[PDB]
Formats: sequence, structure tokens, C-alpha cells
Amino acid sequence: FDAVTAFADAPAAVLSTLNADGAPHLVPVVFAVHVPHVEGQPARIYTAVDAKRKTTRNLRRLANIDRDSRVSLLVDHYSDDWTQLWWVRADGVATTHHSGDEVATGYALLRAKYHQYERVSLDGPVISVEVSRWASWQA
Amino acid sequence: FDAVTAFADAPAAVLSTLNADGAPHLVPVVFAVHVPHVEGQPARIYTAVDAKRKTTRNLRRLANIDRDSRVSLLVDHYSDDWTQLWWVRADGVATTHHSGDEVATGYALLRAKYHQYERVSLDGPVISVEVSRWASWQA
Ligand SMILES: [Cl-]
Ligand code: NA
Repeated sequence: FDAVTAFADAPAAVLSTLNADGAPHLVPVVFAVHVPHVEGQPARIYTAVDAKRKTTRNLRRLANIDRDSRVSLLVDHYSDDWTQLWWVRADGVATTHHSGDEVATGYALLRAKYHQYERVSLDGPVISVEVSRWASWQA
Repeated sequence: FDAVTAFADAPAAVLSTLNADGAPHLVPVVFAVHVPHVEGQPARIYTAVDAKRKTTRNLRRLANIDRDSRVSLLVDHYSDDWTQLWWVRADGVATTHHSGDEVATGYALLRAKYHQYERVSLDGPVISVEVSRWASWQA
């Protein structure tokens, strides 16, 4: 069982950020993982946001990250057979990018993973999560 | 939409608690919801922690809740058809019970929901979450 691979291959993760008063917030995301092949460098998790400025929403995860960059993401596998349960969690620091190489990198990885991005537009900011630790569990 | 029923029927949710340094901690749980048949009263979400065996992960989670009762739980539904995505979130205040009526109430609801508890033991503390707000989204 490779935790990083199991996480990377999954379609959806839950992203947790901190609200202004410190309480946790949760939203699901689609995402792509970059495993740096210079081995010994931290993994990167990329996720795009469908948010326009001044006249729209989905603003909360961005506003949370801007105030406090500490985040966690979890991929879970449920089964009716509880001996088949597992999960993988990434804890890390999120940076929001509105231009540059990170946006390019994020867009690239996201399109490669999700074919839905052939029809669904991809013109919002990209969150880059530097993973400080991976955790996992199997039943 | 009906968000509460959708949440209540789902097999698994992601529970977010706060670590000692205030950063989010995430773990998936099985859970059961009590919706009061009286108007005004908040819903309660119940989830059990095993005490057949003590584990570092479970002591961490219990300590987080003891330290700060603020939690969030999310049920999400992924589909490769992104027009069918949805999620439901409960924000609330968690109390851990090691005996008493909350444990009885939680055990009863959990056994009613999960047939797996016919084989899996249920003799640990029960986390009872008083829901302060529900949120939901549909694609
Ligand atoms: Cl929201
Ligand atoms: Na909300």
C-alpha cells in the first residue's frame, strides 16, 4: 500500500481551512499531486478555484488561506466491508497563486488527471499545498 | 434539498477537529444523526471511539475535542459527471461522553444505521455533536 499513490489517484479530497475565528471549515475539491522526482523534496498538491473577483463566491477557502496558510486534505475509502477501509491525509501550507509558474503547473496537472477540464473552464487561482506530512491508515 | 437526510443516510463523513496549535485535523468517521421531532431543537450527530484498544490516533482526536469543542463534519458525493456533485456540511460543538444517556443514544442510533455493529464491538466513548449550522451545495 502506497499512501501517496492512493491519495494521488483518488478523484476527490476534503480540504480543511481555518475560518476567521479559528474554527474549521470543510469543502471537497478535485486536485492533482506532484511528486517531485528529485526525491527528498516535499510533495505538492494543486487545486483550482472557480472564483471571479468583485462579483462572485467560493471566496471562503481563499480568504481563509490568506489569513492562515495551514491546511489539511483527506482522501477516504469507505466499504461495506469494514476490513477494506483506508484513508490518507496530507497536512501542509497552502499558497494561493494568481499568476506564474504555479498556475501553469497546477493547470497542467489538473487537465492531465481530469478529462472534465476539456469542457469545464479553468481560469481561476491555483492553490499550491506544500505537504509537510503524510498520514495514512488501513483496516 | 433534503440536505439533512442526504447527510444522515451517507455511510461516511469527514470530521475536522483542531490540533493543539490550532491547525485542522481530519479523520473519516461513521456516524448517526438524531433529528428532533420537536421544532427549535438542534440536530445531534453521534460517532463512537473504540476503547477495546487504545491508539495514538484516537487519543489525539479525543484530546482535540476536550481542548476545543469546535468541529465540522462533511459528507460529499463525487461523480465523474460533475453536474451531479453535492455536499452537506455540519458545523457544531462536540462533547465526548464516557458514560450516560448520550452514550446510550449514540449506540442505539449507530446500531440502527450500521449492520456492521452486529459483529463490531461498541463499548467506547461517544462524541456528541450539537449542530449549530447546516450548509449544502448541489452542482
Ligand atoms: Cl461554503
Ligand atoms: Na457555507
